[PDB]
Amino acid sequence: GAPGAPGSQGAPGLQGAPGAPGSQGAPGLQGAPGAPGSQGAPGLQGAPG
Amino acid sequence: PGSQGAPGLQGAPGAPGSQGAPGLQGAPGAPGSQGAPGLQ
Repeated sequence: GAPGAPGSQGAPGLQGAPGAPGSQGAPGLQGAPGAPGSQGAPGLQGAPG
Repeated sequence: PGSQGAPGLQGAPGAPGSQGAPGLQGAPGAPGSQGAPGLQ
């Protein structure tokens, strides 16, 4: 007997390349800034006195 | 007369002492520095 330690099965499985990816809260496009200014009442008359 | 004590028939271990299981690689190549292409 002793069939060369009769055949044993190979190793299947491991259905994944160990990358374990996955990204958290990624970046977001900057809000094009609203240039600061000041409301006002530009008219025509400023001090007619 | 029938065979003079075969010493382990020169050796028992067949498949035992061969490939055991597929590998996982030193590391699946680590992706470079990705993320935010900040612009605009």
